Amino acid sequence: MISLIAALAVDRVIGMENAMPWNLPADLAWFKRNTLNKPVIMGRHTWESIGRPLPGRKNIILSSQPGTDDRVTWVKSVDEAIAACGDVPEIMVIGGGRVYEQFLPKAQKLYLTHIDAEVEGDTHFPDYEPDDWESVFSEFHDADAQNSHSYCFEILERR
Ligand SMILES: NC(=O)c1ccc[n+]([C@@H]2O[C@H](COP(=O)([O-])OP(=O)(O)OC[C@H]3O[C@@H](n4cnc5c(N)ncnc54)[C@H](OP(=O)(O)O)[C@@H]3O)[C@@H](O)[C@H]2O)c1
Ligand SMILES: Nc1nc(=O)c2nc(CNc3ccc(C(=O)N[C@@H](CCC(=O)O)C(=O)O)cc3)cnc2[nH]1
Ligand SMILES: [Mn+2]
Ligand SMILES: [Mn+2]
Ligand SMILES: [Mn+2]
Repeated sequence: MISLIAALAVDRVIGMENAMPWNLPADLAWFKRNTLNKPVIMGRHTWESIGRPLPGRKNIILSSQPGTDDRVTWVKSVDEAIAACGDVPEIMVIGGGRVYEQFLPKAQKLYLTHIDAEVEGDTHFPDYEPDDWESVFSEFHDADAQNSHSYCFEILERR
């Protein structure tokens, strides 16, 4: 099973200048809980944005060019990325925009955080047909001293 996980600001913005400009510790904690002990697939730009391997996860990087770091696994196609995960129950696709576009048609589950923040961005999450997806979990949180915007955690499953 393939799942996508992402945090979306207003208008589905997910990044600007190869960065995420907000800081929401509760959402990073959610990301870690839902990805720990699973393989994660990311594109090369997202790998450069994160800047280090994510511990406790098999890190698989998509790039057309040879890898430059043997602490992670480098693959050259979507099918190779999937195969490099082995026989696991759930593969997590962690972006960015181009990668989410390619894996969305193959995904059974979306873990989305909707952030109440207006962000100038240059990268968006793919337009997804709402009729295809059932909301199975949602949890709203007001802003607090640690998290400066309100946010909604949602899990959607393909109908
Ligand atoms: N808010 C969130 O949840 C979230 C999550 C992840 C990322 N982001 C943001 O998203 C942005 C990065 O997204 P992005 O769309 O620019 O880049 P991306 O999807 O991270 O990376 C694209 C790169 O991945 C490689 N790639 C993708 N598909 C491939 C394929 N089928 N075969 C081989 N290589 C493939 C290519 O690398 P080569 O050029 O080396 O071939 C391509 O240039 C940043 O702003 C980041 O902060 C946000
Ligand atoms: N919901 C969600 N939020 C994100 O921030 C996110 N980020 C990415 C890609 N970028 C990043 C950037 C940093 C870290 C990171 O530092 N993660 C630590 C945080 C642990 C914690 O704060 O408790 C990790 O071990 O996962 C992960 C992904 C992909 N999907 C996401 N999905
Ligand atoms: Mn092929
Ligand atoms: Mn197999
Ligand atoms: Mn806000």
